[PDB]
Amino acid sequence: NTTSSVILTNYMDTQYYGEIGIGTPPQTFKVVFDTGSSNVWVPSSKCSRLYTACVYHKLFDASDSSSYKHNGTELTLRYSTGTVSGFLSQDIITVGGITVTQMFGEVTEMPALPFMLAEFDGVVGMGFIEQAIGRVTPIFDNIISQGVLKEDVFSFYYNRLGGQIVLGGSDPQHYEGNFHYINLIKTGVWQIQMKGVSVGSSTLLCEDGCLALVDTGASYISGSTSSIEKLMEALGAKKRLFDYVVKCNEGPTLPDISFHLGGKEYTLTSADYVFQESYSSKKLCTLAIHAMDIPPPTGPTWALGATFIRKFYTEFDRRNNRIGFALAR
Ligand SMILES: CCCCNC(=O)[C@H](C)C[C@H](O)[C@@H](N)C[C@@H](C)CNC(=O)c1ccccc1OCCCOC
Repeated sequence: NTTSSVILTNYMDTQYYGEIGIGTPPQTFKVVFDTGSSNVWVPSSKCSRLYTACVYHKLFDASDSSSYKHNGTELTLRYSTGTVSGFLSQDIITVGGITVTQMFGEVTEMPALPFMLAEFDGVVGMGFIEQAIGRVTPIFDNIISQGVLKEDVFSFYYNRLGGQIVLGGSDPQHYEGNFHYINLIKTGVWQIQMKGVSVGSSTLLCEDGCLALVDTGASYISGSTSSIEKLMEALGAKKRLFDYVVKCNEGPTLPDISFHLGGKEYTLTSADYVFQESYSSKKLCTLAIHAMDIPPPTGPTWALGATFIRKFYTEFDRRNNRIGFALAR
């Protein structure tokens, strides 16, 4: 009854990831600890060269590890941003301190957009067994089957060390006072119910309730293409191919937005959601909010990612199905 923790790296506020070690001797890999999926996956040595992705990433080759026993099931993972596909294997992942014998997919068809823009290599999901493709007991549920942790919970800090995950606890030197929690909606997904999105100080989006996937594996707040299309229109931002945008001098006047989450209002001012890489006019800055249409059944939902976890430290509490936000630091 212990509390370990993963130091995480921050790349440009859009990508936070960490280290695990698959295999004996350890084969390291950078991975994203994702609360919105539930598989572990690392590119394979079998990943044919044609995947511009696979050739440019660190990749697993069982060949070198005493403990790799194996199974060969094809599994196919349909993340909301692409698909990846490979078979799955057995061996040990040690995730920051804890070693466990895990099933992970070794991927192979691994599509360029977007895996070619990713500094990480794999993904370690931390969602419920309800969406483990292949219905395979997920890494968090194994740290807890050989249960060593203090509380069977974990929390994410994403810095503005790039950030940290704490297994079994909450480093209470990275937040200001007491998480307020929110019990779940479904069980099976880290999704909470959001009742009302506001800008300025009037509810403009989401008045008869909407859903919210809290997703550590996402860079920005995302919303369905309609709703973001109106969110931006009240912010006055402008579209430009990959993202809404507004010219850097107007930055500190774009109004604040407040996600009504559970009991209090999570307010994000423009310094929080705008990449003020220059307060000047003439260049025009990016907004950290994006349209994404997550498909049924998890979605259609807003998904609050890194733009949000960065202002609120987030504790995901398995034991009694609550997520709990507490102000940053
Ligand atoms: C079919 C199994 C998955 C079903 N669930 C889902 O698809 C979720 C709703 C979404 C999923 O959790 C995503 N969060 C997955 C995550 C790996 C998304 N990452 C990427 O798409 C990605 C790719 C390239 C570059 C960046 C990306 O995001 C990484 C952001 C990490 O910084 C925290």
